[PDB]
Amino acid sequence: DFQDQVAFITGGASGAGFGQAKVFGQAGAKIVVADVRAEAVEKAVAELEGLGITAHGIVLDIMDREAYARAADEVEAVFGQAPTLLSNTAGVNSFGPIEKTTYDDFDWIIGVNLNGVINGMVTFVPRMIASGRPGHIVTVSSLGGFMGSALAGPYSAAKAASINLMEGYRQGLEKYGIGVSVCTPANIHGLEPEKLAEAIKKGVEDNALYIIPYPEVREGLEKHFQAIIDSVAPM
Amino acid sequence: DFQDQVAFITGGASGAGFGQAKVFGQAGAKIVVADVRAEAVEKAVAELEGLGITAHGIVLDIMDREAYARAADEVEAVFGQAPTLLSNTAGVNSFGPIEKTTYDDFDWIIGVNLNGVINGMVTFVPRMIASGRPGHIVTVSSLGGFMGSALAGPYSAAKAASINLMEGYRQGLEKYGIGVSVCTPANIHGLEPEKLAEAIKKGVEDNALYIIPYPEVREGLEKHFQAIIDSVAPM
Repeated sequence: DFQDQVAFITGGASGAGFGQAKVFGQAGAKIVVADVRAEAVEKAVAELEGLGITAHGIVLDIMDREAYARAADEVEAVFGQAPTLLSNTAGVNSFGPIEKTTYDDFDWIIGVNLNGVINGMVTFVPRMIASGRPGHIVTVSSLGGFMGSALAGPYSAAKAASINLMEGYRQGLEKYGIGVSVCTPANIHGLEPEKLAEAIKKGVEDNALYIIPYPEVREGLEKHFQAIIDSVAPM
Repeated sequence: DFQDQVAFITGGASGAGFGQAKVFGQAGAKIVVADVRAEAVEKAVAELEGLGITAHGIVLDIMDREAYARAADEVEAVFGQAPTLLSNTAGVNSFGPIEKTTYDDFDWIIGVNLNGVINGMVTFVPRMIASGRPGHIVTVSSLGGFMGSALAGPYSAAKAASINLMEGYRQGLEKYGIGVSVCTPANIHGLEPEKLAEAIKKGVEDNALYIIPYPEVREGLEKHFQAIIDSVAPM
């Protein structure tokens, strides 16, 4: 079903990224695990190979644009083609009062959660297009991207951008047979990494723009959106 | 009504920024015009002084964090206090296919429309808090911040973040008597800079979170938001 697909997953050495490596892997995909923790990568790929998944490990900080370019080249060297599935899953956060936020807080958190995914998009989109093969791109953002917050301020803002940015690329890339989705998990008991992974794979199959496997958030989301609509000036 | 308020306006040498300088100025506010075009600043302040507004000009690229800090100091030197009104209005854009976007496109556009306003917030928020005076903060974002697009991709994403970020700071700063608003103009015939300026001043008075003086967009916004709500997994 995903046989002879190549999937490039950031933050794939853990959590939702690893879950995706596993779930896509079990469907037949060749996996590239891109993560910044060299030790965790090593482990993650051993464990994937243990499961009969063909998997390559790339230690990478997605905030480094030129290494991200080396990786992309590396992927073509190893598997003989650019990825046909890109997953921007790597994320980081830290909690505290939004007024107390510092430049380093911003650079780190905006860095991983927004600039990282831009780097992902700029690196791979032209290669995926030049391949002339169908493809797909998923970004795991966050429910916080739909609503700013006083304790996860920088994180929420970056996620709001990555959601909006995926909305854009969906429109741009449809003409290339490349679908685009954004997953917004509820991280504000809690959906397991493999359960979320299966939701994402389903969304990829369905070519869904939004992947929101949390029936419980609907009320809150409707409320937040109505508050905006109510703000529109009459008449 | 705004007498003995000090207002710091980015991109105030033109368009919606200048409109605000004028409208706040005519209400009694002392104005700081912060803009990157030294010539346009000079002109803008001459024209404000011509109108009986006390106005100071600061040539500034809001992407420079340390100059933004020099400015803030400069403001306290000139008017003897930190601003009691911050307006992050400076913006830039360029149109083209989102897949063709380049790093320089991203750095410039994310730079002004998001990083600029972060720099604005980090610089002034502590000073405004330390003043122990009531205050207010407005960011002029965009309607595109509510919905990603294939031709204004980077711009829309940055604006989505600045909206979300203001949502956050509103919550954080309420306990400090500092209100926060975000204005989202429809720039996707068109509302005049002074008309938008008056809408913003009203929103500041009303302490409104959202300032959306465009009755016509309501249908589209409701539609976009419903599409998201419809994506939430049953049950």
